[PDB]
Amino acid sequence: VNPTVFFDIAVDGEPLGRVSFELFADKVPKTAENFRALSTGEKGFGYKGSCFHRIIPGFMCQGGDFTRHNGTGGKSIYGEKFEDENFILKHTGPGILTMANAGPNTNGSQFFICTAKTEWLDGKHVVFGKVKEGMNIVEAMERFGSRNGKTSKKITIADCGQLE
Repeated sequence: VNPTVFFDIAVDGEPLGRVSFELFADKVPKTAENFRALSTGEKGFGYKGSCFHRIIPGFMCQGGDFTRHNGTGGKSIYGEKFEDENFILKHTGPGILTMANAGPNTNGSQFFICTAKTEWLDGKHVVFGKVKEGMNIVEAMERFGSRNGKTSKKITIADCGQLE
């Protein structure tokens, strides 16, 4: 059975709730493992305390830059940006988790939670998971975004980890 991980989301320090995600380890094991391990913190670094630095309504919430917190950072557990594993899965609707990148084969630790069907990403971003519970929280987050992705409040991952 695919692994499930969670983020506890806070806004300006106040709890919003828990979002959980299924990671598609059966289709993209390398990409799923990277996100999984960054969520547990088992390698000694990861997503806990990091923020969503760009939110674009009708498109996505972007996070994962736990090193510079502004989209210029992030790193994978593999010690280098890593290759696009495959494009088996498509961007079929809201709740899809897909990798952010700076072009082919530049995956690090940044990701999008898609808040719509984002078919314009197909074949360029690796889909590796989906929201399981907590979609209404993602909808609430989207409301703090604006043009170009500027957020009006600090949205953070207060805690994160792996469920049974």
